[PDB]
Amino acid sequence: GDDDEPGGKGAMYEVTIEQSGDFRSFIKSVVVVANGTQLKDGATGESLASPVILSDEELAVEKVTLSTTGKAIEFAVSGGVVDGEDGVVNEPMQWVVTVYKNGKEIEKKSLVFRDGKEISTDDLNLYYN
Repeated sequence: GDDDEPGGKGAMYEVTIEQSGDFRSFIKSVVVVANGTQLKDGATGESLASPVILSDEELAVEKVTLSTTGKAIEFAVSGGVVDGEDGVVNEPMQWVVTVYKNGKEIEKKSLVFRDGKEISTDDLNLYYN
């Protein structure tokens, strides 16, 4: 008589992505979903079954403000890309990537290049379960 289930407990989050400049010119993959509860679309607050992982085809949107209805289980935040045919590019991209927890700001990343600035990096990977 010592009766508990001590494992894991999923948690609320919100995430907020911003693309503008030349963004629909680079092949990337929006993970945002939950592996338990539904997701909620920043456009109208429609609510959506699970999981749903996007791809380059589904990346033609500027900015998006997604949040969980109940509790997530698995989530990730990875900016990574792939080299899809030619594309040339010229003008910059700005990526602003903020992840929030249940009531606070924990992860906050901004990308902006245009071939002509020395920085030792170009990408991010993060995982939350």
